[PDB]
Amino acid sequence: GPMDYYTLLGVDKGCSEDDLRRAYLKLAMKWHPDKHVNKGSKVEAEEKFKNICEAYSVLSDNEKRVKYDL
Repeated sequence: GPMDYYTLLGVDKGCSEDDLRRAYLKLAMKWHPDKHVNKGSKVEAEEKFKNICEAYSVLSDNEKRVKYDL
């Protein structure tokens, strides 16, 4: 299973959908492929960006979020 999605995004389990979006934008920008494409951090960032997008894709969906919380 995944490392916890909330912790990855730096949010608490009871945060709002807008909190999730703000955290996603901040962290996705940190690891954005357009920043890392010519650096040795390309691989690190690819993995982190992927996991950030996965965390947001689950937690931003009301039903998938409640299922994750079970």
